[PDB]
Amino acid sequence: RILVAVLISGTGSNLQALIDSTREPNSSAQIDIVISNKAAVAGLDKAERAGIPTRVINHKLYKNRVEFDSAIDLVLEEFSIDIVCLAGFMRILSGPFVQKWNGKMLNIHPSLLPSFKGSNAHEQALETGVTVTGCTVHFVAEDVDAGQIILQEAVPVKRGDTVATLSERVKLAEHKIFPAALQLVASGTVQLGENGKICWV
Repeated sequence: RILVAVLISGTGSNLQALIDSTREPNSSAQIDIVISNKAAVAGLDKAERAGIPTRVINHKLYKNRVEFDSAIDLVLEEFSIDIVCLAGFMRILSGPFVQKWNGKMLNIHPSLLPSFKGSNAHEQALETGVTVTGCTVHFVAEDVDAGQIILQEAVPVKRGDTVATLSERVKLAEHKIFPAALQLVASGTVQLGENGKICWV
């Protein structure tokens, strides 16, 4: 069974969906550690109540990106981790850290990439006026524009929607495709070919 780590910054609703799925009898993965860059958030309570240990690593206490990322990597090695999942982690990782984990780190984004990159995707979609939006799960690459896509799900926009109502609807889709993608990669069904392109068995 593959050992996994989940990194967060807030509430932890996606984290909970991942915990519940890896608990199922037929799962190929197991979550052994949860890390947050912010103290006292709700996501930490969720991890402790499921019997998973936690660690808080504050970016404000370091001199730069590389030193912060190195502190995180030390912990991943301590727990012999194989795969990393970014679930609401609001930081940009340095080049070398991304190189070391190439093909072994997944991220969730609230839009149908390549549309609406960056922060506040829902607000962007409403300003633009699309009638269809969605969510994406992808591998992380040295440039936030070429990460290979694994799975996507389209979500409709209703006239009259507010940022709060659209966010709620897209979140329900996120809880579906993130757990499904972790299982595809953990079982070897989906891999990143050495030609830099996605590959299915």
